[PDB]
Amino acid sequence: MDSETLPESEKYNPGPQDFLLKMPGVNAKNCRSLMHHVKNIAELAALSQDELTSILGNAANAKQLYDFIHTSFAEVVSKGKGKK
Amino acid sequence: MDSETLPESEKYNPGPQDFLLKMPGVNAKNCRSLMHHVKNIAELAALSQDELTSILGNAANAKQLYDFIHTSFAEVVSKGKGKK
Repeated sequence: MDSETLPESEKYNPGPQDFLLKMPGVNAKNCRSLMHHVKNIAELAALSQDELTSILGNAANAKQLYDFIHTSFAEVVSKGKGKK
Repeated sequence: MDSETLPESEKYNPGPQDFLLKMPGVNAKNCRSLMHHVKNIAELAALSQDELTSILGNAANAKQLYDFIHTSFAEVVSKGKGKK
């Protein structure tokens, strides 16, 4: 919401914006609110689940997203050697 | 790397794996390398371009990816920061 994030021409680049909308836990409603509360990927992944719950307004979306952010490429690949 | 990372099913869950591969600056060679240096999205977005150049071995890929990680959804659109 700073001078750099406020788009004059207002195109909305379908790279990073769309990048959100394809993530589990994201809808356009909470994407736009997100978009105002986060910079991009870095800060999005830096945000806690609780922050996402505040932005998205649902712990469902927040958990889905937060979990997707933390799910290692080689995590779910295992079935549960260390049973949690 | 530990027993943690060792895939039982060796499925390689496509979701986050492919999530990398679609990012500008990511190729399978540097993705696999990344995959060994990065947990998931959070660590990727936490890593600096220095780290990316080390992992990917290319400054080109590192710069492309670093840019993508740190460019707000509307930042490319914002003519206040860049462009003419």
